[PDB]
Amino acid sequence: TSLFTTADHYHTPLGPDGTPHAFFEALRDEAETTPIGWSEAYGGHWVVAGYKEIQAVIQNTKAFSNKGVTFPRFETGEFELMMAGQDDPVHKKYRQLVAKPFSPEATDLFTEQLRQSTNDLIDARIELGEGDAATWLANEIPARLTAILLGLPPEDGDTYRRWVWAITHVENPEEGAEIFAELVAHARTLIAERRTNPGNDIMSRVIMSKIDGESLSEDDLIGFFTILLLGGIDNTARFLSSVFWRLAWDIELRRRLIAHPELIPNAVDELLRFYGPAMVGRLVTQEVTVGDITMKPGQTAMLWFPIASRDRSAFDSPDNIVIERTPNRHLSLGHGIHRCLGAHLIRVEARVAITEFLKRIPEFSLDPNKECEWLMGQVAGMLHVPIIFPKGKRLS
Ligand code: HEM
Ligand SMILES: CC1(C)O[C@]2(C)CC[C@H]1CC2
Ligand SMILES: [Cl-]
Repeated sequence: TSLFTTADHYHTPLGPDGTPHAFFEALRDEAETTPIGWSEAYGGHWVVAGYKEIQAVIQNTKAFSNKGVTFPRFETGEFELMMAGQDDPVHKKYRQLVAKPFSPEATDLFTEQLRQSTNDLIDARIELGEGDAATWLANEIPARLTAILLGLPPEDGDTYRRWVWAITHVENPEEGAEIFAELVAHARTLIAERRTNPGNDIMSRVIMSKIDGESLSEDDLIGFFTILLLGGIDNTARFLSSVFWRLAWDIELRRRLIAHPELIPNAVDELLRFYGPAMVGRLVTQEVTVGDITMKPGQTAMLWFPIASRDRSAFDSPDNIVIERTPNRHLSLGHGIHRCLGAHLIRVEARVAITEFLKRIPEFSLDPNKECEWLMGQVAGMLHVPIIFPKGKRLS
């Protein structure tokens, strides 16, 4: 019996703690023998689980194309995910347009405003003694950030969340496509406004940009809007919700972060290794051999980062959250030419969120009368994390 045969990142067995980690640990064990295996799911595809096998695949851009970055393909109609869905040379030119606003110096500019935002969100319920850390905090922090990056109203998070649900999780394709079509309609109006009244945001930036002398098509612009919205509302919210869930029951990890705030950035990196939401696919475009296995053009390889992140040949004690772990070269943010554009920004965001939360609410736990829930998929993590805590005071 192999766990690869029915491996499916949208349908991962959950264990008693509520997470797929027991399943990930079992798959990791098997990957020591078979680091790449065939899955029967989605009509058949390769599941790449070993650390060095994922490295080999992801560096080999000649045989493995980012046209398969989402598998099954995300619902973005006729639009492509910019950067993430392209290969070089096209990929490099698009990414170059937004490197500056994602650079560490550019994104550090938001730290103090992320800190205020986190404290304001906390104020909303600190007096209540209860709340869903996902919906109340983890979702809202990146949504509000992302709205400001894109020059959108920050109070319309429920609209952006609905768009992201359509792209990734609605299963009736009619609803899926239709709601993505609503994103497109909003995106066009914003582009038209920024065209005439340009601002500081990243959208105005790409709208005014040029490649080889020429403006970006409206479709290219919509692709930029789309992938940026996905990074914030989806990946970051799921990551933070898993972190909040962990901090809720893991009283040992929590007291250490409270006592050693200087360890929080390194801890954020270890939490990324352990709770990294993401997997990505690659479309095989050339016959290629990786380890014992020969892949053919047209096949897809799914890079199961959470398994590689637990590889005993790449990490000592991989099943433990070791907050002082260095160098910690996990694959949660990718590697090589497609390496996460928002890497530094999420590190700031997580450091701020954790810092402020533990500062305001040092004592809290999972609500024993409400359920947690894990969202499965290409972006995976806690979706509901009901917590209780002693009633406290607003800063406002
Ligand atoms: C915890 C949060 C996040 C995680 C785990 C994550 C994960 C990843 C991964 C694994 C990749 C590599 C894709 C590949 O190899 O095909 C990637 C790329 C990318 N990410 Fe992130 N991401 C996060 C947040 C964000 C945010 C906040 C943004 C921007 C607002 C963002 C924007 C991008 C873009 C544009 C790419 C494509 C880069 C390229 O193709 O060169 N991500 N991300
Ligand atoms: C799943 C993953 C990693 O997140 C986004 C935002 C970046 C790359 C891919 C697809 C979209
Ligand atoms: Cl290690």
